[PDB]
Amino acid sequence: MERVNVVGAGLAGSEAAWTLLRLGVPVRLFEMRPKRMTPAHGTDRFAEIVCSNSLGGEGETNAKGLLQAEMRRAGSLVMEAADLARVPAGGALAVDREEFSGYITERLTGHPLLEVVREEVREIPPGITVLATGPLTSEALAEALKRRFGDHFLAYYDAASPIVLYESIDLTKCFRAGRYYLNCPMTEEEYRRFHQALLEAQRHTPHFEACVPVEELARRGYQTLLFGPMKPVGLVDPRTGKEPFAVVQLRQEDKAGRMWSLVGFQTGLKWPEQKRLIQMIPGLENAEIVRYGVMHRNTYLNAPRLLGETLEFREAEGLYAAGVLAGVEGYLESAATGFLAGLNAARKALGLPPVAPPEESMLGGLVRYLATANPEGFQPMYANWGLVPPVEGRMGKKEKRQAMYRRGLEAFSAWLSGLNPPLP
Ligand SMILES: Cc1cc2nc3c(=O)[nH]c(=O)nc-3n(C[C@H](O)[C@H](O)[C@H](O)COP(=O)(O)OP(=O)(O)OC[C@H]3O[C@@H](n4cnc5c(N)ncnc54)[C@H](O)[C@@H]3O)c2cc1C
Ligand SMILES: N[C@@H](CCC(=O)N[C@@H](CS)C(=O)NCC(=O)O)C(=O)O
Ligand SMILES: [Mg+2]
Repeated sequence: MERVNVVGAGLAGSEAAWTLLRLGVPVRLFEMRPKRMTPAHGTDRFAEIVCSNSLGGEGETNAKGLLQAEMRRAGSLVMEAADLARVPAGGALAVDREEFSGYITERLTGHPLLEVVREEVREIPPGITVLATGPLTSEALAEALKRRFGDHFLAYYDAASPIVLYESIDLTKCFRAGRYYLNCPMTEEEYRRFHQALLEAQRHTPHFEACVPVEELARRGYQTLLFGPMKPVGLVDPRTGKEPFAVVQLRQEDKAGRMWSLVGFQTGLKWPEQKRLIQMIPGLENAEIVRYGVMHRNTYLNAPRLLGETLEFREAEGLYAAGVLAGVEGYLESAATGFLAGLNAARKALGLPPVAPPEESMLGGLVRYLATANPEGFQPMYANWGLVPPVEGRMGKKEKRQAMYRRGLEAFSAWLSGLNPPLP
């Protein structure tokens, strides 16, 4: 029988396959494990959880909590598995990893319309196909993607800097300018405090070579950051009429301008340390960090250059990407993009046009960011409140988040209800 190809049976591919199957579209699910393992995997199971067993905070104040709720409403297999494999984790949804992957593997393998092929896919399959090969996408397939779409549009590591919410910046301590960006000028004493704090800050341990984490630049000498990302070259501080001693620059990442990254602040610091350090920067004393910096091995595509919000390749009809390969980060985000890619692939198989959830929903905010974010040096994205529209008002952050949760979940549910054919 004719089948939609799903390449990779991780978080994204498992959900993509389930979505296709639910809509009555047969699937050919390729998985190279166990005979070819990635450096992080150890089993033959679909949707193996390779690290932490947390799927994110569940609260109505948590962006991941909204995405969890949306995925339940969608009938996600990953959420079913998580709900059944739930273990205690202080506010987070966390799972017994073996019960989680076991349930997913059983439900998929037992479906009459699923064929499993245990092989490494080395070339882009023809026909309707979802690619979901993850952060450790095999070398051969990565090479195939570079050949087809361009060497510069696939990355092997992320090197993300922190991103803050624009409204949380104190603009009285910044100036907008390009050399000769938002610029946060610093005095020599402020730089010295910041540099010293970087020397001692707690950092994660690796499991890049000209891309050096800022905390490591600090360790390589007092001058290093001043020659690098904190250089004031070509800038004039309107307050002094002179070149500032040092600056931190921020650049706009999203179309809406809610999300601004610290330029050149790639980092492997622990997240609480990043927050402490960031709030030492003039203008950022009360900054809300919506995406923390990270430095790791991570194969992914330039989503804004290559993908629509539908997760279909702009220049390859009926080809889709999901999961980390598509430019997201996180087990849940990967499953959720798998759902959407599978939905659109199923619709394609049925001769129907693709869909995408609304901007108010977390999944919608995420995929719309993938399609429209700044393409230059594009880095992966996880679920956060910067991705959806604000809730206007002067209520506190907790309340705004609760309002965003309710609004988003309702918007997502209405979107689901409008789908034809419906998810049964
Ligand atoms: C070391 C490490 C730790 C992580 N820790 C966390 C964490 O704590 N929390 C979190 O939310 N996320 C974590 N992730 C990030 C990410 O959310 C997970 O990697 C998540 O599983 C991504 O889902 P995915 O479906 O995109 O990829 P995966 O789940 O990795 O699935 C990809 C699948 O494709 C297969 N494959 C690859 N190439 C081919 C090929 N050419 N042919 C056939 N099959 C192929 C792989 O064997 C794999 O089964 C971690 C990732 C890594 C690498
Ligand atoms: N990860 C992508 C995007 C580019 C990238 O990661 N650049 C780094 C170089 S050190 C960067 O500046 N990170 C900090 C930031 O994005 O501001 C790539 O390998 O092509
Ligand atoms: Mg960046």
